[PDB]
Amino acid sequence: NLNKRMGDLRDINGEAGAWARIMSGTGSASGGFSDNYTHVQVGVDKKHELLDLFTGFTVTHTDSSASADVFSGKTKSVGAGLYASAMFDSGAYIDLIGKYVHHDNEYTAGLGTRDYSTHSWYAGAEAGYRYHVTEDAWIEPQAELVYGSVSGKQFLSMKDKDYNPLIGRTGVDVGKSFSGKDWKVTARAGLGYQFDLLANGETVLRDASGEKRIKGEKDSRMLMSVGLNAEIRDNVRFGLEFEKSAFGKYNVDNAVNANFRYSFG
Repeated sequence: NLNKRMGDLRDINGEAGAWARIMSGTGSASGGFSDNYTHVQVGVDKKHELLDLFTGFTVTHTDSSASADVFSGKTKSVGAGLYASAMFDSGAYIDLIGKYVHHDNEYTAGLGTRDYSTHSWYAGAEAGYRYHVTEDAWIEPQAELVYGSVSGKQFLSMKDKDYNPLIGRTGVDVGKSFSGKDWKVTARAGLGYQFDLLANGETVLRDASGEKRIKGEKDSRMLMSVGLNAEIRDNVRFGLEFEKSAFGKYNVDNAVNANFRYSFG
């Protein structure tokens, strides 16, 4: 999610950029499963013209816990990744990101509390298009597809089990702005649908990793979100979002996301 990882990127003056995100959240699936997590991230990039092509590196850290009827667990996770965000002046945008995540990994509880480690590769694409009804108000249909190569664990003892999540999203966001000569603030809200297909699949164990959160390999949610894009003078932007989902086998019950962007050059 480009807006959630980063912000509003439109018409940033200044070729350099640094940023930082925090996402806290909580969700729940079946068999008494529920999780909570705090995800902290940071990144740096260089904006190009031609066409606003932001391109950078990012590092992530995720403290995560989870509990079912069969276990409690915890997972500390660390990640890195490259991104390219194309903000067209026509209103269209494309966002490409590729990241690696390393989870290590506590599960309890046969017998034993079990310390172990897993990882994943993820490649993401997002395309969208902001159409302005008025200068104050716009509508933005969005689509994003994420494909991954997780090597996690299956089931006593834990043999490894590799699988390929495919997660798809389509939705629309609408926003209206308010502005001085310094400050800009865009209230926004969105609806959408999200699906994931966990290829191979049914036998992957559910831990505190945030990976498989479900029984089986298919799930579908309705996405609801509401948030702000703040804009202060020429360098500093920040943007908050609150999310929630419904009708899924797994469901986000709460989630907060803040961005913060110091843009310079």
